[PDB]
Amino acid sequence: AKVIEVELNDDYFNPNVITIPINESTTLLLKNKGKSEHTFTIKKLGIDVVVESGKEKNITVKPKSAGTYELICRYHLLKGMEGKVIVK
Ligand SMILES: [Cu+2]
Repeated sequence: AKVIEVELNDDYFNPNVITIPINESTTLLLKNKGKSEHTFTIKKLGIDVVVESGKEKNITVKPKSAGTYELICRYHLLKGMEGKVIVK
C-alpha cells in the first residue's frame, strides 16, 4: 500500500519520523549508507533488523494498533540514533 525508503546513516535515521497506515501493508526499504553496522529496531511493532554498512534490507509491515512507537538503533541509541514511527 505504501513504500518508504529509510536511510540508516552514521548515526541517524532519515527520515526519523515515519507515518504509516493502520491495517495496511507498508514496505520499508532500509538502506545503510553509513560506514558502521546499524539496526532498525521497533520492539513494540515486532521489528528488529540489522543492516550492514552499504547494504539494504527490505521488509513489509502491517501494524494493527494506532500509536507512536520508538525506533532505535541498538548500537548507537546513546548517540541519538533514534526516531519514531506513527501508526495512524
Ligand atoms: Cu546505528
